[PDB]
Amino acid sequence: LPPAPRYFQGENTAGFMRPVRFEGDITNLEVVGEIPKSIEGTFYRVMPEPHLPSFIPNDPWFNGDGNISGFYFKDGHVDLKQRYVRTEKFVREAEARRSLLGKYRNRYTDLVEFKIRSTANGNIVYWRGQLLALKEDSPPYAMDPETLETFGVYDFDGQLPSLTFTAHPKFDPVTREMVCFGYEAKGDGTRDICYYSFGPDGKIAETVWLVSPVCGMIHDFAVTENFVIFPIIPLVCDVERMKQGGDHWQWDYSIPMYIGVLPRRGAQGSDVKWFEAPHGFAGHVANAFEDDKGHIQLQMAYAKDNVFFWWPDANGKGPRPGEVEAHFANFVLDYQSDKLPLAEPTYLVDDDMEFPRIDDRVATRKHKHTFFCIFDRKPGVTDFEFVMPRAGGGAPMSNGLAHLNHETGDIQRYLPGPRKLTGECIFIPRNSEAAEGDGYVMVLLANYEDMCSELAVLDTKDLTNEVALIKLPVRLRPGLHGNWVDKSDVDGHPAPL
Amino acid sequence: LPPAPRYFQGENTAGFMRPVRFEGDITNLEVVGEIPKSIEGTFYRVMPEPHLPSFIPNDPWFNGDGNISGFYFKDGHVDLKQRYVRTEKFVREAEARRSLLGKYRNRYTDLVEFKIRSTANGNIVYWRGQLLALKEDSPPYAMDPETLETFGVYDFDGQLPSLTFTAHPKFDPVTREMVCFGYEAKGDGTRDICYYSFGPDGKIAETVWLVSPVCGMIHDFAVTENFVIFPIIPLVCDVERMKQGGDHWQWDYSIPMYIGVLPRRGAQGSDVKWFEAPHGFAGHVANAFEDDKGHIQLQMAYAKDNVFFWWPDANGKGPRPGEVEAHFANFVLDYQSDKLPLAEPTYLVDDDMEFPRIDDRVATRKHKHTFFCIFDRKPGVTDFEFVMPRAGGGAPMSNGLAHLNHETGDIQRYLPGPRKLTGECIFIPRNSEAAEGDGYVMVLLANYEDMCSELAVLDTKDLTNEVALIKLPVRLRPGLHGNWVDKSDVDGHPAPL
Ligand SMILES: [Cl-]
Ligand SMILES: [Cl-]
Ligand SMILES: [Cl-]
Ligand SMILES: [Cl-]
Ligand SMILES: [Cl-]
Ligand SMILES: [Cl-]
Ligand SMILES: [Fe+2]
Ligand SMILES: [Fe+2]
Repeated sequence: LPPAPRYFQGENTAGFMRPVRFEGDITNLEVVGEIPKSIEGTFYRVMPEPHLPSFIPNDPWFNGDGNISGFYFKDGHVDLKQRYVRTEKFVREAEARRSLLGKYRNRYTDLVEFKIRSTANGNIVYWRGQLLALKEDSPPYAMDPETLETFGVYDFDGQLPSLTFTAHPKFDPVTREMVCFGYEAKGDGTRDICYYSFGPDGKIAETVWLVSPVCGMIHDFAVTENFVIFPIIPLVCDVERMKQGGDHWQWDYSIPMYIGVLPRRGAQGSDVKWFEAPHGFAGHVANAFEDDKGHIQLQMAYAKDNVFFWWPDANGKGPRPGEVEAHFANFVLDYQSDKLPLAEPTYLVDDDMEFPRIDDRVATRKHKHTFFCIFDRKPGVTDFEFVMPRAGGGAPMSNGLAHLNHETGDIQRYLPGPRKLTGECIFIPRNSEAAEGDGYVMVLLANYEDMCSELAVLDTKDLTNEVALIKLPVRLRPGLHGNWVDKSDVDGHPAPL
Repeated sequence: LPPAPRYFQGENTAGFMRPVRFEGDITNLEVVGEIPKSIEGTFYRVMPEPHLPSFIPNDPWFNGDGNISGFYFKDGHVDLKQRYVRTEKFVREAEARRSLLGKYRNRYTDLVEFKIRSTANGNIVYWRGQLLALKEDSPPYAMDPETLETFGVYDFDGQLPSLTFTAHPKFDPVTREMVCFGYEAKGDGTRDICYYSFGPDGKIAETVWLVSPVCGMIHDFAVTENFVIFPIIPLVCDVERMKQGGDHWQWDYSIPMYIGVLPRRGAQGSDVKWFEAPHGFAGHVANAFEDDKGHIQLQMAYAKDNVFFWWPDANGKGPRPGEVEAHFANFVLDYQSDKLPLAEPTYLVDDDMEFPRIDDRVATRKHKHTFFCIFDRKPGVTDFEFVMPRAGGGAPMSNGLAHLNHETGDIQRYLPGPRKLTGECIFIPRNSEAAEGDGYVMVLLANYEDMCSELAVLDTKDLTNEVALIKLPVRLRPGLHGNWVDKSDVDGHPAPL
């Protein structure tokens, strides 16, 4: 077989990106300042973290084994529990004590035949007493919220109609439904999208099969009262390329950013309208809602070139690292309209941004608060001379959070410091009676001075000030998505406003 | 109550001495070089590591909660398992989420009444299918060698005659006995020493009660074929001082270094002879044996002043940090002699040394190989300018290992590098047929450049060369004693030569 390296090599596993690969507990974490005693619940986050050195050189960040962190908060005390998802990949590679799964989303490069290729490293969400560890090429993996034990691959009591489950399901605060989909829903290179939803009782509600114009990456989607929206990243899959050992994804400069709109209830596949936004990269969705006119307001990160530059076009054409900026875009869509081309979006701020969060109590409805990561290149904000040599590569950089008030237009910016970078933030309602976007923000910091991770707790009253700084004595590798599960929420999700 | 700090403060918990307090697993550790495939067994080590910040300012290193590391070796692969001993202290402080036990060995400063005050941080040894986590003020805590689960306080099936069990029991390679003792054997300030042994079947053999001339610290002891030897450190205990909030230990410049010799079998308390070595500090025993003349050769680290300077005499008189050197001393004792004063010892090498190990296959018999820690102050060996600001305080420093051949007088010195310090080494016989001191040496390194720990594997054929360097992505806080449990040894201890 291809030889298995016995230590990590390359930029993707250097400095702060070096895997730690620890599982277990650190209770009673060190705290500078004071954690508000009223905060009770768990911050779950997932990071890609290769358990074994890959036989694939410069294996992308997105292909690392999912490791779940839980920060358990009560009476101003916090404990860390950390455990890898027991994917088929993790278990078989652990047994063999060497890497067996090959290139990102290319089964033809695997050293053994996998049934499930999930790294379960995309997202970690709460649904009906379980954690779901999500990866958009696979079904979810169900886990115990208390122990982080893996129960196994989850098929919703045999109801799961799709081979694939999105990393970005939406939770309706009114209906208590989990609104889902999968792309490549019938296997590698298929244009089949399965749109499906589950009621709070766990019974499947919607199941609509539709066809994508191209086999494009649909990473995120949006849900309104009456519509579901599928923005397609112009990364396109050719299974014949994959069979020769090629990349799953290849940029296509010749296609628009397709935005499919489907009626949310009682629709057929043919009811989908594929609107055509100006060519660009579909980033993460903040939220979507229908205004008084009944028009969809789609608010999402949007770039004008390939953010995933490591997957260029057929002739290897694409941007360089740190060249492409994503901006907080508003797209207006009308399902009634027969005009497929969409106008350029309006931009809500000028910041290079990503990883937008709202108060999920107004998810699928009009929101007036967004929290998002920013990358400010303004001199001095990040000491690049100090950070970059310690940073490694393969992961996006954010050197602050921003809070946008959509009513007033006021922006607050949290800057952790010149030698610190942030992950995706979570929002915690102050209590069940709290106004929209009123409460606490938590965000994991990479401290490049200490080569340690920190968990910052902010009050939305003043986002510039750390109320508490939780000091971890180890590195948590830069990760992807995380979620708050409040103790006062019986189904793990907050009550509607 | 005295307020509980929510983060660690002071030199004893700064830099590399900052508690990590992690429990769990890191499997398939990164390896530079090659671990010999024939090595099969576990390296167990214990470190003091406070689980919660103390309410006692500048709490000594020796008062930290015992955390057990296990390095499990097979076919050139190694896994780390890490778990705290579930002492009464650990469990009750974990329940309270704050420190409750007060000053080192002073129950009158405790915020609650403890039955057992053990931190189980002294040593971790194998006996009859269990680990024993040792602390000289308490009985052992029994643990699972595989899972590091704590079974609880161990009383040897109700046979334990003493309130105290030494951190330095001796394993006779011929008789397969565990030879033990406890000082302060009837509680705080008592001059009672209980000498006791267990046969390989777990039945108690010897139990002799004797009286110490003073209530002095007997940290280590020595066992020969026919004698047991108790060197007393001139640190003396006054319970009346303790009741006023004073130190358990206070140096006494007016007494010799007492060395008690007792017949190993069938003795009474009154059979002990208290010989009087020149005033000095009794360091760790390498080994003792009877020569052809029947005289005891006692080989141990020996200093001329108080190594534990933080416990000075009644008027606060004592040395400064890094001032006192310990030297590899040979004391000659004759149980038959009526002359109590002993001559100054002969010195086997000139090195400032401690933590001596032998091939334990010749324990209690003539040995011709010793491995020990050294601290070379020769300029350039340690980059003090770089290390000291990152080092913290409270723990002894060693910047190399030495192998002494007692026959030839040849010394090999392992220097890990200018920005690395060592812990206590272990010796592993190459195989069951290997000559004395022939095989492998392992030692945990503190790497002050990476602020990470490393486990170095050396061949005794050439101690200057690292055969393998196991790269931990976390710090293991400087610790005390560790032991090898070879897979080929059913009772966990090597066969006699
Ligand atoms: Cl890798
Ligand atoms: Cl599991
Ligand atoms: Cl992160
Ligand atoms: Cl402390
Ligand atoms: Cl336990
Ligand atoms: Cl150590
Ligand atoms: Fe995502
Ligand atoms: Fe010791």
